[PDB]
Amino acid sequence: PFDYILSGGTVIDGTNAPGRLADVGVRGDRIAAVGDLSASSARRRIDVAGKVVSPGFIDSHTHDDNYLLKHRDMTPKISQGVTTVVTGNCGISLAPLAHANPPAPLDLLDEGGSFRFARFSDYLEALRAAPPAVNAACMVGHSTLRAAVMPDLRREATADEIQAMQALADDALASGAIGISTGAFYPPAAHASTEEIIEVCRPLITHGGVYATHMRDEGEHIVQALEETFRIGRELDVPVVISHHKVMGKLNFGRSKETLALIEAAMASQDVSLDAYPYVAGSTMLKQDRVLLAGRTLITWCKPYPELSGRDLEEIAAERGKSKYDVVPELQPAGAIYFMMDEPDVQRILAFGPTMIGSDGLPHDERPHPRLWGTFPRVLGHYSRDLGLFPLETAVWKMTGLTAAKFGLAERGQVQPGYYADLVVFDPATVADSATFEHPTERAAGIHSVYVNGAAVWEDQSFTGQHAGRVLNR
Ligand SMILES: [Zn+2]
Ligand SMILES: [Zn+2]
Ligand SMILES: [Zn+2]
Ligand SMILES: [Zn+2]
Ligand SMILES: [Zn+2]
Ligand SMILES: [Zn+2]
Ligand SMILES: [Zn+2]
Ligand SMILES: [Zn+2]
Ligand SMILES: [Zn+2]
Ligand SMILES: [Zn+2]
Ligand SMILES: [Zn+2]
Repeated sequence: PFDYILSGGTVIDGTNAPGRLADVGVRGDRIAAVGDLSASSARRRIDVAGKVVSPGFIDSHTHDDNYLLKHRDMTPKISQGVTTVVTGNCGISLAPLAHANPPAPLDLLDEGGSFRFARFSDYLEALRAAPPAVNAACMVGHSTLRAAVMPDLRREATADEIQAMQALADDALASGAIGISTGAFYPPAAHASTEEIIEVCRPLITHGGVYATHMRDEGEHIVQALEETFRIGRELDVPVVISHHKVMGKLNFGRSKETLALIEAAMASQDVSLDAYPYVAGSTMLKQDRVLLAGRTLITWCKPYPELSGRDLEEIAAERGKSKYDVVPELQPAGAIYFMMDEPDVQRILAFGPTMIGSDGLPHDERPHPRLWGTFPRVLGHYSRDLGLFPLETAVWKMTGLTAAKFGLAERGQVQPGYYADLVVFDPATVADSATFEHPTERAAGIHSVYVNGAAVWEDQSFTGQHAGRVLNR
């Protein structure tokens, strides 16, 4: 007999096909059958009439590396329907690195002495011993490797350092990491050459993972940054994933037409993927960057002046008698939200066929960007239902089947017999993001229940206590 059947709802199976009325039966951690299951014995037959049963949402872009250890409930994500998170993005991974003062933006994962894992395998073992509520597909970050190997980061790596980093990256992949990410836009890796990146990532073709990247520039020189990314993909001969695609800065508004055309052309000759979050503001370390600081900038957290969390940088700067750009150093380390994107570009990028959905939530932030709590329902409700940017089955595919395919997560992302029972039951008419910039932690509406490996993790708007997540391998 099945453990339970979710009966009477509409199944949107993750393959980009219109929903159809069908029951979903689960036995243990697997979807046992899909269709009219009235004749199948089940210990429970749960009525979900009026709801949609879809695969669990896969968060293609997270910084949940440490949150998975400190807050196993993973409420910001499971409350949105997320069942799997991809970690270690933008060259930022929690492991391998033993340092009590890692360089920004690595501090985005730190809760104080969190960087204690000398080997990537030790990190994966900690997750397996005390599993989080969601599955974790983990990448190792090139900036973390630089911090672990290089005494001085303000220069290109020597052959010896490249070899040491490559050795760590190879060990991580062998241990279960699903790829390697970079973020040369940031200080720890700004001096890294394309050659250094390519050689450190050679283990990918051997162990079979993806190369994920926060491109070197996402504004005026985004074309050069895209070309560097495509070149790396060709030299390594592995799939590349472009993180949080956007065009930033007033002088670049509208250029998503140009960037998407370049990505589409590249996809015709090499393996390219991309993800994006559904908002017009980004968030990361507070940084002296003329473009990031050009628009409205809010502080998410601040070490030297904790009381500044939630404040407007323009006001802080004015009252300190300095420009926004000049006041930054005295406030570091800190985090911020930057309003430097345009709605038309965000919509174009989201609608572009291949674009997968990633929240880019920064879970440790005192006053976070709302994407942490509202990304997936914002795509299903606001964009699909209310704006008609894409039909619901395509919105679902963009956070399930497409993502599982690009990251190589076998037997996940689709409501198919034999696949893992990572599922979401949501109300299509009411699903919606509730989090706003003013109240960034409000729980999404319309998310009835969430299952991970067959176990309910979210029910009655609360974590069930089921730590059902698993460390995944590509
Ligand atoms: Zn915490
Ligand atoms: Zn190896
Ligand atoms: Zn080389
Ligand atoms: Zn990034
Ligand atoms: Zn090839
Ligand atoms: Zn401006
Ligand atoms: Zn004031
Ligand atoms: Zn000056
Ligand atoms: Zn990110
Ligand atoms: Zn709306
Ligand atoms: Zn538990």
